[PDB]
Amino acid sequence: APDSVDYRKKGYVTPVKNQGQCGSCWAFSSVGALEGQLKKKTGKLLNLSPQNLVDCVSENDGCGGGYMTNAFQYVQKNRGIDSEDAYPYVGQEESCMYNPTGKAAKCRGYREIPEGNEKALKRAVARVGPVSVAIDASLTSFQFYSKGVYYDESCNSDNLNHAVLAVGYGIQKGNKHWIIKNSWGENWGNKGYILMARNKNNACGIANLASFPKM
Ligand SMILES: *[C@@](O)(C(=O)N[C@H](C)c1ccccc1)[C@H](CCCC)NC(=O)O[C@@H]1CN(C(=O)Nc2c(C)noc2C)CC1(C)C
Repeated sequence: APDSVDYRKKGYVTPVKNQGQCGSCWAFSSVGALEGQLKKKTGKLLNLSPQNLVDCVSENDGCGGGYMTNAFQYVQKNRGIDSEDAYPYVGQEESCMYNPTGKAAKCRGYREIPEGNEKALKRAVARVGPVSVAIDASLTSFQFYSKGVYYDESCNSDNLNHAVLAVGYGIQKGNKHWIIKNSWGENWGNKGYILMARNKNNACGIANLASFPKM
Protein backbone atom coordinates (compact mmCIF):
# COMPACT_ATOMS: atom_id res chain seq x y z
CA ALA A 1 0.00 0.00 0.00
CA PRO A 2 1.23 3.53 -0.88
CA ASP A 3 2.09 6.17 1.74
CA SER A 4 -0.57 8.49 0.29
CA VAL A 5 -3.49 8.29 -2.16
CA ASP A 6 -6.27 10.73 -3.11
CA TYR A 7 -9.12 9.24 -5.20
CA ARG A 8 -10.52 12.71 -5.97
CA LYS A 9 -7.53 13.19 -8.30
CA LYS A 10 -8.38 9.84 -9.96
CA GLY A 11 -11.90 10.98 -10.93
CA TYR A 12 -13.59 8.57 -8.49
CA VAL A 13 -15.45 11.21 -6.44
CA THR A 14 -18.53 13.26 -7.37
CA PRO A 15 -19.05 16.86 -6.16
CA VAL A 16 -19.91 17.45 -2.47
CA LYS A 17 -23.68 17.34 -1.79
CA ASN A 18 -25.93 19.04 0.77
CA GLN A 19 -28.27 16.71 2.68
CA GLY A 20 -30.20 19.66 4.19
CA GLN A 21 -32.49 19.08 7.18
CA CYS A 22 -32.86 15.29 6.89
CA GLY A 23 -30.78 12.74 8.84
CA SER A 24 -29.66 11.05 5.61
CA CYS A 25 -25.84 11.10 6.02
CA TRP A 26 -25.86 7.28 5.75
CA ALA A 27 -27.45 7.44 2.29
CA PHE A 28 -24.90 9.99 1.02
CA SER A 29 -22.11 7.84 2.50
CA SER A 30 -23.49 4.72 0.76
CA VAL A 31 -24.03 6.46 -2.60
CA GLY A 32 -20.44 7.81 -2.36
CA ALA A 33 -18.95 4.34 -1.94
CA LEU A 34 -21.17 3.01 -4.76
CA GLU A 35 -20.12 5.92 -7.04
CA GLY A 36 -16.44 5.00 -6.58
CA GLN A 37 -17.03 1.34 -7.40
CA LEU A 38 -19.04 2.37 -10.47
CA LYS A 39 -16.13 4.50 -11.76
CA LYS A 40 -13.67 1.63 -11.25
CA LYS A 41 -15.89 -0.92 -13.04
CA THR A 42 -17.32 1.11 -15.94
CA GLY A 43 -14.95 4.08 -16.27
CA LYS A 44 -17.82 6.53 -15.74
CA LEU A 45 -18.53 8.96 -12.88
CA LEU A 46 -22.16 9.89 -12.15
CA ASN A 47 -24.38 10.90 -9.23
CA LEU A 48 -26.43 8.07 -7.73
CA SER A 49 -29.62 8.60 -5.70
CA PRO A 50 -29.59 9.08 -1.90
CA GLN A 51 -33.40 9.56 -2.02
CA ASN A 52 -33.83 6.07 -3.48
CA LEU A 53 -32.19 4.78 -0.29
CA VAL A 54 -34.02 7.09 2.18
CA ASP A 55 -37.42 5.99 0.83
CA CYS A 56 -36.81 2.31 0.10
CA VAL A 57 -34.39 0.83 2.67
CA SER A 58 -36.97 -0.65 5.06
CA GLU A 59 -34.32 -1.80 7.55
CA ASN A 60 -33.22 1.85 7.97
CA ASP A 61 -35.10 4.87 9.41
CA GLY A 62 -35.14 7.39 6.52
CA CYS A 63 -34.47 10.95 7.72
CA GLY A 64 -33.93 9.50 11.21
CA GLY A 65 -30.74 7.54 10.48
CA GLY A 66 -29.56 4.19 9.09
CA TYR A 67 -26.69 1.78 8.38
CA MET A 68 -24.63 1.73 5.19
CA THR A 69 -24.55 -2.10 5.05
CA ASN A 70 -28.38 -2.14 4.99
CA ALA A 71 -28.23 0.23 2.01
CA PHE A 72 -25.75 -2.05 0.17
CA GLN A 73 -27.95 -5.07 0.95
CA TYR A 74 -31.03 -3.25 -0.44
CA VAL A 75 -29.29 -2.32 -3.71
CA GLN A 76 -28.25 -5.98 -4.13
CA LYS A 77 -31.73 -7.44 -3.45
CA ASN A 78 -33.42 -4.72 -5.53
CA ARG A 79 -30.89 -5.44 -8.30
CA GLY A 80 -30.24 -1.71 -8.80
CA ILE A 81 -30.12 1.90 -7.63
CA ASP A 82 -31.38 4.90 -9.61
CA SER A 83 -29.26 7.85 -10.71
CA GLU A 84 -29.84 11.22 -9.00
CA ASP A 85 -31.82 12.45 -12.06
CA ALA A 86 -34.30 9.54 -12.06
CA TYR A 87 -34.89 9.82 -8.30
CA PRO A 88 -33.89 13.36 -7.19
CA TYR A 89 -33.15 14.42 -3.61
CA VAL A 90 -35.87 16.32 -1.74
CA GLY A 91 -34.65 15.89 1.86
CA GLN A 92 -37.85 14.36 3.23
CA GLU A 93 -39.23 10.83 3.53
CA GLU A 94 -41.68 9.74 0.83
CA SER A 95 -43.12 6.38 -0.30
CA CYS A 96 -40.73 4.13 -2.24
CA MET A 97 -40.91 5.01 -5.94
CA TYR A 98 -37.99 3.10 -7.46
CA ASN A 99 -37.89 3.64 -11.24
CA PRO A 100 -36.27 0.65 -13.04
CA THR A 101 -35.69 2.74 -16.22
CA GLY A 102 -33.37 5.06 -14.25
CA LYS A 103 -31.08 2.31 -12.91
CA ALA A 104 -27.43 3.42 -13.02
CA ALA A 105 -25.61 0.91 -10.79
CA LYS A 106 -25.91 -2.40 -8.95
CA CYS A 107 -24.44 -4.08 -5.89
CA ARG A 108 -23.29 -7.68 -5.48
CA GLY A 109 -22.72 -7.60 -1.72
CA TYR A 110 -20.53 -5.79 0.79
CA ARG A 111 -17.46 -6.40 2.94
CA GLU A 112 -16.47 -5.08 6.38
CA ILE A 113 -13.14 -3.84 7.75
CA PRO A 114 -12.03 -5.52 11.03
CA GLU A 115 -13.34 -3.29 13.84
CA GLY A 116 -10.82 -0.64 14.93
CA ASN A 117 -8.05 -1.78 12.57
CA GLU A 118 -6.76 1.43 10.94
CA LYS A 119 -4.11 -0.46 8.94
CA ALA A 120 -6.78 -2.75 7.44
CA LEU A 121 -8.81 0.36 6.53
CA LYS A 122 -5.73 1.87 4.83
CA ARG A 123 -5.19 -1.32 2.79
CA ALA A 124 -8.90 -1.41 1.83
CA VAL A 125 -8.93 2.23 0.69
CA ALA A 126 -5.72 1.55 -1.29
CA ARG A 127 -7.02 -1.66 -2.94
CA VAL A 128 -10.74 -0.90 -3.41
CA GLY A 129 -11.22 2.89 -3.48
CA PRO A 130 -13.55 5.10 -1.39
CA VAL A 131 -14.89 3.38 1.75
CA SER A 132 -17.97 4.24 3.87
CA VAL A 133 -17.10 5.03 7.52
CA ALA A 134 -18.85 6.06 10.77
CA ILE A 135 -17.52 8.68 13.21
CA ASP A 136 -18.24 10.79 16.29
CA ALA A 137 -19.05 14.15 14.69
CA SER A 138 -20.97 15.53 17.70
CA LEU A 139 -18.31 17.99 18.88
CA THR A 140 -18.57 21.74 18.30
CA SER A 141 -14.96 21.59 17.05
CA PHE A 142 -16.10 19.30 14.20
CA GLN A 143 -18.99 21.65 13.30
CA PHE A 144 -16.74 24.71 12.78
CA TYR A 145 -13.75 22.90 11.21
CA SER A 146 -12.01 24.97 8.53
CA LYS A 147 -8.61 23.46 7.58
CA GLY A 148 -5.76 21.21 8.82
CA VAL A 149 -5.74 17.75 10.43
CA TYR A 150 -8.73 17.38 12.78
CA TYR A 151 -8.03 15.95 16.22
CA ASP A 152 -9.96 16.43 19.45
CA GLU A 153 -9.19 14.55 22.67
CA SER A 154 -12.87 14.57 23.74
CA CYS A 155 -13.95 12.66 20.60
CA ASN A 156 -15.49 9.33 21.60
CA SER A 157 -14.84 6.21 19.50
CA ASP A 158 -17.79 4.45 21.19
CA ASN A 159 -20.23 7.15 20.06
CA LEU A 160 -20.62 6.64 16.31
CA ASN A 161 -23.29 9.11 15.20
CA HIS A 162 -22.35 10.37 11.71
CA ALA A 163 -21.72 8.65 8.38
CA VAL A 164 -19.12 9.91 5.90
CA LEU A 165 -16.81 8.69 3.10
CA ALA A 166 -13.07 8.07 3.19
CA VAL A 167 -11.78 9.08 -0.25
CA GLY A 168 -8.11 8.52 0.62
CA TYR A 169 -5.34 9.06 3.15
CA GLY A 170 -2.05 10.91 3.42
CA ILE A 171 0.35 13.00 5.46
CA GLN A 172 0.11 16.78 5.89
CA LYS A 173 3.36 18.28 7.21
CA GLY A 174 4.20 15.24 9.37
CA ASN A 175 0.59 14.57 10.48
CA LYS A 176 -1.06 11.38 9.14
CA HIS A 177 -4.69 11.78 8.08
CA TRP A 178 -7.81 10.35 6.42
CA ILE A 179 -9.37 12.39 3.58
CA ILE A 180 -13.07 12.64 4.43
CA LYS A 181 -15.99 13.68 2.20
CA ASN A 182 -18.93 15.15 4.14
CA SER A 183 -22.50 15.86 2.96
CA TRP A 184 -23.08 19.37 4.35
CA GLY A 185 -22.37 21.33 1.14
CA GLU A 186 -19.25 23.04 -0.23
CA ASN A 187 -19.47 25.91 2.27
CA TRP A 188 -18.72 23.61 5.23
CA GLY A 189 -15.14 22.68 6.16
CA ASN A 190 -12.64 22.78 3.32
CA LYS A 191 -14.83 22.80 0.19
CA GLY A 192 -16.95 20.08 1.87
CA TYR A 193 -13.97 18.05 3.11
CA ILE A 194 -12.19 17.32 6.40
CA LEU A 195 -8.81 15.74 7.14
CA MET A 196 -9.08 13.50 10.22
CA ALA A 197 -6.25 12.14 12.39
CA ARG A 198 -4.92 8.76 11.25
CA ASN A 199 -3.07 6.29 13.53
CA LYS A 200 -3.97 8.25 16.69
CA ASN A 201 -5.67 5.35 18.52
CA ASN A 202 -8.66 5.15 16.13
CA ALA A 203 -9.70 8.77 16.80
CA CYS A 204 -13.47 9.43 16.62
CA GLY A 205 -13.87 5.69 15.90
CA ILE A 206 -12.91 6.08 12.21
CA ALA A 207 -12.21 2.34 11.71
CA ASN A 208 -15.01 0.96 13.94
CA LEU A 209 -17.77 0.67 11.31
CA ALA A 210 -16.20 0.76 7.85
CA SER A 211 -17.54 -1.08 4.79
CA PHE A 212 -17.53 -1.08 0.97
CA PRO A 213 -19.89 -2.49 -1.69
CA LYS A 214 -18.89 -5.15 -4.22
CA MET A 215 -19.79 -4.92 -7.93
C1 LIG B 1 -26.25 11.41 10.02
O1 LIG B 1 -25.08 11.61 10.80
C2 LIG B 1 -26.78 12.73 9.52
O2 LIG B 1 -27.61 12.75 8.63
N1 LIG B 1 -26.25 13.82 10.19
C3 LIG B 1 -26.66 15.17 9.89
C4 LIG B 1 -25.76 16.17 10.59
C5 LIG B 1 -28.07 15.45 10.28
C6 LIG B 1 -28.61 14.93 11.44
C7 LIG B 1 -29.92 15.20 11.78
C8 LIG B 1 -30.70 15.99 10.97
C9 LIG B 1 -30.17 16.51 9.81
C10 LIG B 1 -28.86 16.24 9.47
C11 LIG B 1 -27.32 10.53 10.60
C12 LIG B 1 -28.11 11.33 11.62
C13 LIG B 1 -29.33 10.56 12.07
C14 LIG B 1 -29.85 11.18 13.34
C15 LIG B 1 -31.30 11.54 13.15
N2 LIG B 1 -26.60 9.52 11.32
C16 LIG B 1 -26.76 8.18 11.05
O3 LIG B 1 -27.55 7.68 10.26
O4 LIG B 1 -25.89 7.48 11.82
C17 LIG B 1 -25.99 6.07 11.67
C18 LIG B 1 -27.02 5.58 12.65
N3 LIG B 1 -26.26 5.20 13.81
C19 LIG B 1 -26.88 4.86 14.99
O5 LIG B 1 -28.10 4.76 15.10
N4 LIG B 1 -26.00 4.63 16.01
C20 LIG B 1 -26.38 4.88 17.32
C21 LIG B 1 -26.64 6.11 17.95
C22 LIG B 1 -26.58 7.47 17.39
N5 LIG B 1 -26.98 5.94 19.23
O6 LIG B 1 -26.94 4.56 19.45
C23 LIG B 1 -26.58 3.93 18.30
C24 LIG B 1 -26.48 2.46 18.33
C25 LIG B 1 -24.85 5.09 13.56
C26 LIG B 1 -24.68 5.45 12.10
C27 LIG B 1 -23.53 6.41 11.92
C28 LIG B 1 -24.39 4.19 11.30
